[PDB]
Amino acid sequence: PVHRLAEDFDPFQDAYMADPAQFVRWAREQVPIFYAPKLNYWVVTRYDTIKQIFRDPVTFSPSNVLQSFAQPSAEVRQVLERYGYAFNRTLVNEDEPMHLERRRVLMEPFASEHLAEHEPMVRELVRRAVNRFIDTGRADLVDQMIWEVPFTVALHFLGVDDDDREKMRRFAIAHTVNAFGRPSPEEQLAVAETVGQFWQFCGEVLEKMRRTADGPGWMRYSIRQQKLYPDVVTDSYLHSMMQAIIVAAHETTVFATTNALKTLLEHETVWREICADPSLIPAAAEECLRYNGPVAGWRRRTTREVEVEGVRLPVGANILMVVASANHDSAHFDDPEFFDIGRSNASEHLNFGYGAHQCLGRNLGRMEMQIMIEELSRRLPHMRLAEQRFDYLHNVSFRAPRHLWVEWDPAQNPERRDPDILRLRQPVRIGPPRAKDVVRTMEVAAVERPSEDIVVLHLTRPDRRPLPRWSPGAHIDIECGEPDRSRQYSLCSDPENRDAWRVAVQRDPASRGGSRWIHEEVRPGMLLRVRGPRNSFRLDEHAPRYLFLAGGIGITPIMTMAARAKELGTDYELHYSVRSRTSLIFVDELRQIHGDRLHVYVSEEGVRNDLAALIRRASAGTQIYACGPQRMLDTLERLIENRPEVTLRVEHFFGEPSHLDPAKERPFQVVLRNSGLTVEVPADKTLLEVLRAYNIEVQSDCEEGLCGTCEVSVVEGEVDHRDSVLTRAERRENRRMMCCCSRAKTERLVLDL
Ligand code: HEM
Ligand SMILES: Cc1cc2nc3c(=O)[nH]c(=O)nc-3n(C[C@H](O)[C@H](O)[C@H](O)COP(=O)(O)O)c2cc1C
Ligand code: FES
Repeated sequence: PVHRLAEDFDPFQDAYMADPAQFVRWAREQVPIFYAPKLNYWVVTRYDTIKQIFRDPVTFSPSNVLQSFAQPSAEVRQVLERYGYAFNRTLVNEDEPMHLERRRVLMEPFASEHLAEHEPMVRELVRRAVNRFIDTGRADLVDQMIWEVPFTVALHFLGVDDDDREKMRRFAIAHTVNAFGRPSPEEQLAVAETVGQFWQFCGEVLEKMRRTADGPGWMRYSIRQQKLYPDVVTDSYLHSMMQAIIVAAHETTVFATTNALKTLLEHETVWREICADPSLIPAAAEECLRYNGPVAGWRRRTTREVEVEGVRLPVGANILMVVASANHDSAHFDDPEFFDIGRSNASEHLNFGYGAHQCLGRNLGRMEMQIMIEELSRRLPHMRLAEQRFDYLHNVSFRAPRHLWVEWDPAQNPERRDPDILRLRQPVRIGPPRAKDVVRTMEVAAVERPSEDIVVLHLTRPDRRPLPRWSPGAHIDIECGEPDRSRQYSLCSDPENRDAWRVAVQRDPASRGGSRWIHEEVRPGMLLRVRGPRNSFRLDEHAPRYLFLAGGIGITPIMTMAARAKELGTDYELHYSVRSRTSLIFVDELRQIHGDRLHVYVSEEGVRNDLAALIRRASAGTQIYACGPQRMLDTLERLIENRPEVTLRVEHFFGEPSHLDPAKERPFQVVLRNSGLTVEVPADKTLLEVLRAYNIEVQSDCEEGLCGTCEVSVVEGEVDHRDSVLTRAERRENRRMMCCCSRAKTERLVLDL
C-alpha cells in the first residue's frame, strides 16, 4: 500500500536515521514524489529530480533549510526573546541574488592552497589520538579521535578560542536539534534555553573578534570584508553564521568519517584492500560518501508554482529531498547497493549539494576523512567492530552513529614489528579523485585468440569474488602498460553475471601503442589495471522497436543491447557485417540467442548490407543503435537527418584524438550560470583545466575527445567542437560540449554548471 506509506511517513525514527535510502526505497522505485502529512512536506527521492532542484535556487529557495519542525510556543518565543535570539540567514539558507554575492565576497579562504595548509595539523592530531589508545585493544573511535580532529581543525579555521569543549558540544547539540530535529513539547523549553545561550556566546565571540579584526580565521576575515561590503556582510549575517558555522564546520565531517569507518569495517575484503594499498583511500572515501554518506535529507521551498515529477506544486510548498536516496538511485549509479570502491562516478554523490550552494568546506572534509582512514588502516588493520547497538540522534538532515566501538589484539599491532610504518605518508587528494585514482586490479582469467588480430579477454577479481553489475553499452578502460595509455573497450559479457567481464580487443594496424601492447603482452594470469565500468552509450529500454547495426569489432556493445532487447521482449533485428570470415566473433553464441533475428554479411564473399534500403523500410518509432567504422556511422546519420520519425544513436571507436595546439587557438570566456562565476580560458588551457582550477567538479577520462565523460551543458554561445563523440546534429544544437577539448566560436559561452 504505497498510499499508506506516504500517509505514515515520518523520518524522526531510527529506521530513517540508520538507512534512509532503504527507508524510502519504495518511493524511489514507485512514487518519486508524495505528500507527507505528518510533516506538511513533499518528499522527492530520485537523483535527476534532486539535481535539477539544486540547479535552480530562484525557484527552489533554501529558506527552510534551517527551519525547526516545532510550533514555537509563546513560551519558547519568550525564552528565546530573553537572549535577543535573532538567527536569520547565513549562507546555506540565503536567497538569491544576495547569496551568490556574499559567497563571492567570503569564499576566498576556502581555496585549495589555504586548505592544503591544514594538512600538517590534521596529521599531527590524528597521530596524537591513535597514540593514546593503540595498546589498549578496545576503543570508541568517535570519542577517542573522530570527533576531536574536525572539531579542533574547525575552531582553528574559524579563529575561535578552544577552551570549553563541554559547553561547545552542548551548544552544538541544541543548535542541531533546533534546526533539523523535532523535540517533543516537554523538551522544547530546555532546548530553547541552550540555543539562547549559544546565540549570546556567539555575540561575545563576535565582539572580541571585532576588537582583534586583524587576527586569524575566517570570521575575522568576514569582519574585515564587512568594512568593504556593509550591505552584503551584515551584522545579522555575521552573528547567525557564527552560530551555524561552529557546528557545520565539524559535525558533518565527524559523521562522514564515522560512517566511512563503519562501512569499511563491515566489508572486510575492502578494508583488507585499503590496508595493503593506501592509494585506494581517496576512491574508497568517495564511495563511502555515496554508499553511507552523512546527508539524509535536505530541504527547499518553492517560490512559484512549478511542476515536479509530474505534479503541480503551489507556491510555498515544502520539499524534502532525500539525498541518501538519490545516492542509491539505479538511474545514475549501476548496481547501487554494491559497495564498490572502484565505482568510477562515485564522486557524483550529492552529499555536498550541487551548484550555487555547493559545500565550501568539502575538500577539507575529504582531506580529514582520508588522513583518519589512512592512519587507522596502517596501524590497526586487524581491528574489527565490537558488538554494540548503534544510536543515532534524530534529525532530518545529518546521520551517523554516536559511537563506534572497535577491538583488536595489540600484540599483533604491525608497528611493533615495523616501527617505520609511522614514517609513511600517503599524499593527500585535494578534491574528488581523478580517473587514474579510481582503478581496480584485475586478473586475466582466460585469453582466446579467434583470429590473428582479435583477442578476447575474460577478466575477474584476483580472488574471484563478485564484480558489480553494469548496463548494456558500458565500457572499461585498460591501462595498456602505463596509467596514461588507457584505452576504452566495450563490455560484452552478460551484464548481470558478476563472475567475470569479457572484452574483445582488435589489434589496430596503426596502433598508437595500446592495442599493440595488449596483443603483445597479455596472457592468462596477468594482472591488469582497469577503470570503469562507465556507460556513455545507454540503451533506451522503452523504445517500441530496435534496429541494431554492428560493423566489425563494433559488435561488442551492440550485442549486449540486442540481448537486452530480447529479455525485455521488444522487437529487434541484429545486423552484423565483417570483411573477412575469420573476423567473425561470437557468431555461434549470437545464433543461439537471436536465431532468425541475426543477419551476417561477409564482404570478402561479396555480400554487403545495403543501409539505405534497410533504413527506408524502418517504421516510425524505431530506435537504431549502431557501432562501426566512421564512414558507416556518417552514412546512417545522413540517412536519418531526413527521417525525423526514427532516431539514431551511435558509438564511435575510431575517432581522431584531439590535441590542443595553443598557437592556433584564442582565449574565450565561460559563464558558469549555476555557480555564479565567470572565468577566462586562455589559448594554452583547455576548458576542463580551467574548471578544475576554480574547483568546479567535472569528471574526465581520456581527456582527448574520444570517450565523452567530460560533457557539459551549454545554454548560450556557439561551440567550436573538437571531440569525436557528437553527431553533426548534436554539434549544431550547441547544447552538449566535451570540455576536455572543445572551445568557442563566440567570444563567450554560458554553461549550466
Ligand atoms: C565533510 C562533510 C560535509 C558535508 C557532507 C557538508 C554538507 C554541506 C551541504 C549539504 C551544504 C549545502 C549544499 C547545497 O545546498 O547545495 C553545505 C554548504 C556549506 N558548507 Fe558543508 N559539508 C561538509 C563539510 C563542510 C566543512 C568542513 C565546512 C567549513 C569548514 C563546510 C562549510 C559549508 C558552508 C560555508 C556552506 C555554505 C555554502 C553556501 O551556501 O554558499 N562544509 N555543506
Ligand atoms: C567507447 C569506446 C569503446 C571502444 N571499444 C572497443 C572495443 O570493444 N574493441 C576494440 O578493439 N576497440 C574499442 N575501442 C577503440 C579502443 O579504445 C582503442 O582506441 C583502439 O584499441 C586503438 O588503440 P591504440 O591506437 O592505442 O592501439 C573503443 C573506443 C571507445 C571510445
Ligand atoms: S574526457 Fe574523454 S571526451 Fe573529454
